[PDB]
Amino acid sequence: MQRIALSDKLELSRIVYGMWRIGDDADTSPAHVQAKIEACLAQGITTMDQADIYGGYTAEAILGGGLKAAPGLRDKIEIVTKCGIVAPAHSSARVKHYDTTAGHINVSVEASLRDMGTDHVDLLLIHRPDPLIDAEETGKALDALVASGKVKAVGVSNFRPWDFSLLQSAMSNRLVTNQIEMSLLATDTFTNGDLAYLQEKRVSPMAWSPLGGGSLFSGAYGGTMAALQRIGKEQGVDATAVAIAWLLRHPAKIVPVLGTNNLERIRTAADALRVTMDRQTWFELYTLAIGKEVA
Amino acid sequence: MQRIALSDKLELSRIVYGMWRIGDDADTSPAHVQAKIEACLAQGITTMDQADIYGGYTAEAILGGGLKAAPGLRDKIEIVTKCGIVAPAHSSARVKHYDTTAGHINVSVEASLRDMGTDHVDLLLIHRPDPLIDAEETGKALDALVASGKVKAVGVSNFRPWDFSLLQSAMSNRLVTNQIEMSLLATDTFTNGDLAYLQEKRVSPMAWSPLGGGSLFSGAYGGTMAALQRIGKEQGVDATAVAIAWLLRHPAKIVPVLGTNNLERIRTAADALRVTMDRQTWFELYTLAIGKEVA
Amino acid sequence: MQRIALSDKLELSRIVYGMWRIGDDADTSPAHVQAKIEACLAQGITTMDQADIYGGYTAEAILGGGLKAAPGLRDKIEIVTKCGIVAPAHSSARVKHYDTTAGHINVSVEASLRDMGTDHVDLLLIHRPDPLIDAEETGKALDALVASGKVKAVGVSNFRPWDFSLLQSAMSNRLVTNQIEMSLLATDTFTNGDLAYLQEKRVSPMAWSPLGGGSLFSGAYGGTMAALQRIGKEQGVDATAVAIAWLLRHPAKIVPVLGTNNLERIRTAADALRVTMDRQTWFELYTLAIGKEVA
Ligand SMILES: NC(=O)c1ccc[n+]([C@@H]2O[C@H](COP(=O)([O-])OP(=O)(O)OC[C@H]3O[C@@H](n4cnc5c(N)ncnc54)[C@H](OP(=O)(O)O)[C@@H]3O)[C@@H](O)[C@H]2O)c1
Ligand SMILES: NC(=O)c1ccc[n+]([C@@H]2O[C@H](COP(=O)([O-])OP(=O)(O)OC[C@H]3O[C@@H](n4cnc5c(N)ncnc54)[C@H](OP(=O)(O)O)[C@@H]3O)[C@@H](O)[C@H]2O)c1
Ligand SMILES: NC(=O)c1ccc[n+]([C@@H]2O[C@H](COP(=O)([O-])OP(=O)(O)OC[C@H]3O[C@@H](n4cnc5c(N)ncnc54)[C@H](OP(=O)(O)O)[C@@H]3O)[C@@H](O)[C@H]2O)c1
Ligand SMILES: OC[C@H]1O[C@H](O)[C@H](O)[C@@H](O)[C@@H]1O
Ligand SMILES: OC[C@H]1O[C@H](O)[C@H](O)[C@@H](O)[C@@H]1O
Ligand SMILES: OC[C@H]1O[C@H](O)[C@H](O)[C@@H](O)[C@@H]1O
Repeated sequence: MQRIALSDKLELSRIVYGMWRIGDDADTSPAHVQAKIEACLAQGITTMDQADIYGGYTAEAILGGGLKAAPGLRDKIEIVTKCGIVAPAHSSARVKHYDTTAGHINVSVEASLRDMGTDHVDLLLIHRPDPLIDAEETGKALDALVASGKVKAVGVSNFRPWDFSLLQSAMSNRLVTNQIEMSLLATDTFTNGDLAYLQEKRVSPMAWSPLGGGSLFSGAYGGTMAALQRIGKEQGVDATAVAIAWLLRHPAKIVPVLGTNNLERIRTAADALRVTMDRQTWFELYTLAIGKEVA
Repeated sequence: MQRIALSDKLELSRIVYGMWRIGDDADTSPAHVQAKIEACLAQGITTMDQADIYGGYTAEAILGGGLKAAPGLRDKIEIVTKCGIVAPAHSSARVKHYDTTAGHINVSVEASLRDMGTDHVDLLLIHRPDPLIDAEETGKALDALVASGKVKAVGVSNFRPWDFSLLQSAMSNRLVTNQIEMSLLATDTFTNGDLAYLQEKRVSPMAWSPLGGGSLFSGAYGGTMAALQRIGKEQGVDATAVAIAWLLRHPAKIVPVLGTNNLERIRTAADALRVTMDRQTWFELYTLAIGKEVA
Repeated sequence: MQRIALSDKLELSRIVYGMWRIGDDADTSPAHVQAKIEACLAQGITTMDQADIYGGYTAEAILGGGLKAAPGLRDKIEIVTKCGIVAPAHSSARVKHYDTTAGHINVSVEASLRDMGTDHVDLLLIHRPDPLIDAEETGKALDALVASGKVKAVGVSNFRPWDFSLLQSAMSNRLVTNQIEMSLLATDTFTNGDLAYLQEKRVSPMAWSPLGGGSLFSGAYGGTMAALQRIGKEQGVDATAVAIAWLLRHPAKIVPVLGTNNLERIRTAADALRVTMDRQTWFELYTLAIGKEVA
């Protein structure tokens, strides 16, 4: 497994394991959480991606059950968490909203640390761009969390370039990533300036839903799937390995986040690194994704 | 009333009074113009927003009738004017166009000064971005007007960030505002990079048509109006105060421009400053405005 | 004829002659190529615009037949060429794709030099923005070609501002142009930030298909054509001269590229420089092009 240094304080595995769906698994037992993590570690996948809101605010506690029952396991992994979304779940918020206040960020990180049973997270992301953001307040709160040692590095998620620029303008610490949807189903960022911006700044994006959240396999993408299967058969891997290799081929050093809860699929997650993806093949798949010839 | 320093040379009232419609009032008498201004001053609203083209090129002369008949009144107010649009009104322009030439800017400011009976305006805006702009010519003309003392400060109106960047690149003086449409009916700037750009540069926007030009009240925005009325009743103000408070809550320090010609509505214009607008309420109203949950 | 210095190493004619269609002329004889070039030179049009892919990879060899048979002719002209597109033409590429690799750029320039019978080109453009670009690799290859003397200057074509920014960030040499579609049929760049970006950087765009590739004359643009004909009759030139004068009027110093293969039309190509295009006329034509009044 390739590692990727996002800063002097943060190195991730090139492929990251996502826990959005950890609570969707009918088994949330400590042993089952440990089994998923151990299956990732066996392939050099060490980075786990979380958020405060995941699993109706239970997904970090479910991970915490695994970690708390396995001394030394947390020290083998990087934890990414997020804050900024407030989701209705009598004491529930009356409307889904964003909260990027220093107080909410601090409260979200303290709950994350208690739920996962650790004194630090590796990376904290602002989960969504906030139309009501006070960049000075949010920037100062993120810097203070890095200073405290509770957070090793900070970044953002779903930010447009102007959102990234505004928050970075109010901060000492460099924002080390933007976690954005990227896949053979979600290609707009390759042309619309969102990826160019990060590539120019030498910032690796993290790609969420790199298999479309399972939509790639739905039967709606028969031409893309036919090509992924043919390339997979040629190189002795599955269609998923080729779809992830498509992202890894980009010179912007995309960090894909896989979301499977299936231990058989976790076991082959690193096959993507075995794929040879030449420029012509990348454009074959891109052409199938955009449904027309390049201009 | 809060004041807002746009520069070392220009301080506005946080709420501005707009005179787009001053000529739509069947009464354009000096006494009636003075009554509107005095009703603004009574609430600490001191800034009046004008343009050369308003009232088929008569609105600044209508204001001038008020000022010329009331010695000392002009020295209690800030005057914002605009130039750059040439509107058909035999000697009329054959097509609506933009004119950002040094000669037209100078001619527009001299007519503004003669019509309003003053030797200076507080703020001059380029009224619309001009696809034919020569930024070097326009920039040099704006700088020269600041140097002359005829214009205390310069800004723009309806400019995209790239338009703002291009003209600022050709100027010594800082552009102190961008006057743009912002309201619960016109929310695109909060997400599309137009507001982020100004927030990053620490430039206050001026919001035009903050009640949609009256459209908010039309009966087409029943869900937004139901929420504004409920919040108004809770806090002892009208729906308009809450709609303006929604803009004032933003950390970018938006300066709303109200357009009513109704002396009863001018009298309560400052009620917006009495409203408590918490983050959850701001998102309640935003969610009603965009017609769906935030992402 | 006005000249335009793009750098200390590159001066073009203000109007450029394009050879996209040189192979569409049933006569590709050296004499006929020389006749087109001589007709351009007679009007001070010295810049010829080419690409590797033009004429199914034959257009530069067709020009080469003219040059190779006329000693001293190449030294009277500037040659613009392009690389980066790989077009299917058994050994053909299986999919249209982009190739901005150092190896492909070098191979494309060497074939261009052999086909045209010269040791240098005046300007090399990356033909299209490449979603798979490695800006560091492409930038270093472009810089190396300028250093070698094989290429006097480098620029891009069809790049968005973010594409231009990313490649320029990886290069020592300044990119001297962006060759983009601009015409009375293609006006988006005047408002969408693409032209503002280049105007702010003092980079002249080159306008391709300035007559819509002949579409202006199709009968679909009757209102625009009626106005161009009336202005042409007033000033003793044809509609084409007025349509090109419309581009030349812009303060961003647009360099139009004409594509006619008709020797009678080449002979009047410079009539565009005789047209007086005042601001009101520019907006008359712009208003016809966008199909509505300016805002
Ligand atoms: N920042 C954000 O806003 C944001 C938004 C979304 C997600 N994320 C992060 O990104 C991670 C990945 O996103 P994602 O969960 O959508 O991941 P994904 O890898 O795109 O999709 C995973 C889903 O696809 C299914 N799947 C995988 N392989 C399959 C196959 N061969 N056939 C059929 N179905 C298959 C999985 O089901 P099985 O479990 O049955 O294999 C699971 O439901 C999340 O876990 C989270 O960490 C962040
Ligand atoms: N830079 C630009 O391009 C630009 C464009 C537009 C305007 N502006 C500036 O912005 C200012 C404000 O814009 P605006 O005039 O559209 O202002 P606004 O405050 O959004 O709307 C004012 C209009 O709404 C009506 N109204 C107010 N309260 C109402 C209520 N409770 N019920 C029903 N109708 C109500 C007013 O009628 P009554 O008089 O009967 O109260 C008036 O017609 C202008 O005056 C001008 O200074 C600039
Ligand atoms: N960078 C890029 O991606 C890109 C894309 C397109 C083109 N280009 C460059 O731009 C150049 C110009 O583009 P273009 O060739 O589309 O040029 P253009 O000048 O817009 O159109 C030329 C076409 O219009 C026809 N035409 C000219 N005058 C006419 C008239 N009075 N009535 C009817 N038809 C008339 C010509 O036919 P006749 O020969 O019969 O006069 C020819 O087919 C190209 O040659 C190439 O160098 C670059
Ligand atoms: O340059 C002229 C045109 O040549 C080819 O048709 C290319 O595919 C196209 O992208 C280019 O714009
Ligand atoms: O991160 C996964 C997703 O979690 C929730 O569904 C959030 O509303 C959404 O904005 C986010 O993208
Ligand atoms: O400023 C108010 C409005 O006045 C005129 O209607 C102008 O055409 C318009 O562009 C402007 O926005």
